[PDB]
Parts: sequence; C-alpha cells; structure tokens
Amino acid sequence: FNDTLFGEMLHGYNNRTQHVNQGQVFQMTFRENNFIKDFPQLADGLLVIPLPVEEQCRGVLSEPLPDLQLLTRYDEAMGYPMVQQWRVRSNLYRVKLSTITLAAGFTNVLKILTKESSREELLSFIQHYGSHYIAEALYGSELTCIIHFPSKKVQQQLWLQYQKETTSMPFITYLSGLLTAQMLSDSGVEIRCEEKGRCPSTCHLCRRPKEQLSPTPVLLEINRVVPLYTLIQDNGTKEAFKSALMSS
Amino acid sequence: FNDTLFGEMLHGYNNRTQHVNQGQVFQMTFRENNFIKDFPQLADGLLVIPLPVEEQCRGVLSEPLPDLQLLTRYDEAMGYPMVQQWRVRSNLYRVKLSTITLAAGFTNVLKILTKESSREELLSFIQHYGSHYIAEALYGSELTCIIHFPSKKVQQQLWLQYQKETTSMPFITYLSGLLTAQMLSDSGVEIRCEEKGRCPSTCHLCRRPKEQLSPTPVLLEINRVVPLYTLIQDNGTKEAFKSALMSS
Repeated sequence: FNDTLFGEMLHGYNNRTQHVNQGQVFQMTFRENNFIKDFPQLADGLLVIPLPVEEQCRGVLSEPLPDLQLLTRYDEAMGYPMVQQWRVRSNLYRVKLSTITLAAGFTNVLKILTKESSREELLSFIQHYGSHYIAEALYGSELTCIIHFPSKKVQQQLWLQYQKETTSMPFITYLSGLLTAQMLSDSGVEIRCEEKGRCPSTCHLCRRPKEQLSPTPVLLEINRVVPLYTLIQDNGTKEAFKSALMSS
Repeated sequence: FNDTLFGEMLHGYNNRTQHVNQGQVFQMTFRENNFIKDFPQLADGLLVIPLPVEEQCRGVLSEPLPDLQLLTRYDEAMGYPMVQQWRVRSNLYRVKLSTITLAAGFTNVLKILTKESSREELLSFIQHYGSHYIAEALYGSELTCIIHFPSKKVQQQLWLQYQKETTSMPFITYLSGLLTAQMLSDSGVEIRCEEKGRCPSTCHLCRRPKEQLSPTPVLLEINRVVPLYTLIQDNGTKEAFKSALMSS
C-alpha cells in the first residue's frame, strides 16, 4: 500500500525507535519525469544522483577486533578470538528531496492538530508519522563480511604472510582460496557474509556462488534528517510537539 | 539459553533501540531464597514486591481522542472519528536489584576492554550488552483496549447517556452489553483489545471468552534505568564509553 522504489523518503522516519516507513507525509506524484536509466517512473519531489565511479563499488577492511559476541579467561597462545569486517558497496545512490509536494492526509491531520493542541493526540501523531522526515539518504547494495579467528597471533600471521603473497589479488579473495586449500587437506574456521540489497555484476567483489544485473538498491545508510514540527508553521503545536517529544 | 522468569533484569537493556535481553551482565544464582508464593526459584540479587491491593488491578479510561491512525476533510455531522483507551492492570509486581552478584563473562569482557580502550570494539560491546541496565521494573498483566467511533458527537452521547444509566456497573461492561444489543437488531462499530501478559481470575475486568489463575506476569513498564559505564571503574573506558555512546 502506497509503496514505490526510492521509496522510503516519502513515509518519514521514527527517530527514537529507528523505524522507517510509518504514515505518509507527502504525495507520490508521477507528473515530473525524474527518471533514472533502467528504472521505472519515480515519485516527484526527490532528486537522485548515483555516487561517483570512484566510490561506486568500494570495499573497506575494518581493523581486526576481538570476538566478543561469541565469547560471552586469559590465554597467551589461544585467543583473544578475532573477527574481521569487510564491507563493500556497489550501485550506490544519493537521494535528496527538492522539491516535494505535500499530501492531503498529512496536512489534514496537521490541520485538525494545529487548531487545538492536545497531549495524548500529539503523542499518537508522533507514534504514527514518526518524529522526523529524511532529507538525504544513501541506497545501494552492501556486502558486509565478518571473519572469525581463534587467536590473536593467527590473523596477524595471515595478515603479514598474505601481505607477502600479494606483494595482483586482494586479501579476501586469496583468503578464500587458501580456505579452499584446507578443504582439500584436513582447519576449523568459518567466514560469514550477508548482503543488504542484491549486488550487480558490474563489481567482482560481491559476486555470489551466480550474478545479477541492475538490482534494486536497498536503503543502505542515512545522511541528514529534518524534524517534523518546523513544518506545522504555528507555535502552539511547535512547542507542543517539541515538548511532548522529550517525555519519551 | 540463560532465561528465567523475572527474568529480564539480568540481560540488560539497549537504550537507543529500546530492545531488551541482549548479553548477560550478572549471573543467575539460586543460593538466596528470594521466593515468591506460587512461583519457582528466582535468581539472586533481585527484590520483588507486589503492588498494593489498591493498585493491584486498576482500569483507567483515557480521554477520548480522535482516530488519526485509520484516518491517514471537515464534516460537521460525520467525524472527526474517535477512539478510546481502557487500560487495566492486574498481578502487578515491582522488581529491584539488591544486591546482585556479577557474572564472569561480562566482567572478563570488561577486563579485556578496560586494559586497552578501542573505538570499534567499545561500539560492538555497546551493541551487544546494550548501554544501560535496569534497576526497577513493573511486571504484570495489562489489558489495553481501543474503541473506534464514527463521529465526535456519538461517543459524547454514549458518554452522557451511559453516565445516566450507571447513575452499579462500569462503562465498558454495559457498553459491550448494548453492543450485544445491536447484534440482535440491525451498528457498524468494532472494539479492539489486546493483553500483554495473560490475566488472572482474581480480577473481573480482564476476563476473556475462559479464565486463568496465577499467570506469568510479563514485563509491563520500565521505571529507573542506570548506565553501564559507571560500573567499569576506570576512567580510560568511562570517557571512551560515554564518548562512543553519543555518536549514534
């Protein structure tokens, strides 16, 4: 119901619970032709521009951090278990909102809320339409990887020896290769990766055991959010909104 | 895994996402006999006392508020649709925490976090064990009711005429009675109610179409929460904890 692609900027954002898609503040109109190549008609009022090719597909290897999640005692040889993060991003898109046309339902519920300021009613309004609406957002396909290690010396030895094998191929690729090496001769190590948004075939780093072309970019990360009270225009519900916003 | 009744005070509380039960900070021990009548052995360190009989089972009728959720235009006769809230509470319990014995895993992950202060590591620690632990909490069985009305004059007419019929029976009971009256002669009104925690047979207000005796009180509402950094004792991770706590 009332859901399109790019997409989630329309429905707003609840800020205390970090939930998106709640209520509809503007109207998805198809008058303007804000088209994107190889994608259908988009709602009006939003401006979307892909990331530069320099940062279109980029993989970051976060610093090796101990494994605290699965650790829930000091040992010199044994870990100190380590985990690694390898986050690549492909088909990334910026989305702005210039300039939006307001909906009738949201402005009407404002009107019935502007004329008389009430406590429980404003609280329920916040619980429905959230408390803020998003301005800029970053969509795309993100492959997040986590690597489990037994000790602290093992991932350092792999780090240095792989630094010597490379110095044509990156770290995680040959890492998975020598992982397939122990599958031939047997050690007890597992690698986990999950993707938010299916990844295109334009980038090699995110290919999966097939491949995909022009996938639907999912909401990766947030940028700049703007509150909802500054849109009501009358102070009697400005101070009531930002006042009832601090209770919980 | 590592879950008992009363219960959730042990696992902590994530504060930005309002999620409970994440990681284990203390140890559930059964040495002390903090027993409650008609309930098994409870973990040590917590003190639980039932609410007074005056507030043991209490039903509040919130002020009639317009129906904004289903409204997503001005009309004089028609609504302005209204909804009502009827929240009763039974088998309520206070829980405190005096005095708790710490776990080995949480103090160990602290130790490996106290000795060296790191950014990503402290962030992941917060994402696991939350950011705060709860001190006082209110459990019980809560019946929340919401009533849907078409107009603004209809629930006022029902309010006054029911005030005249009563002045032996409350509002919602005879309300449901005359609701069954229209089921005999036909209008298009529905009443919704949901319960968090099954309700005992000690109170009549929360009985359901059978009855239940001594149900397990669920976590109703929160009271006083205490942060987790003030428990690490060393400032090098105090300022690192409360500093990495403000980024997101």
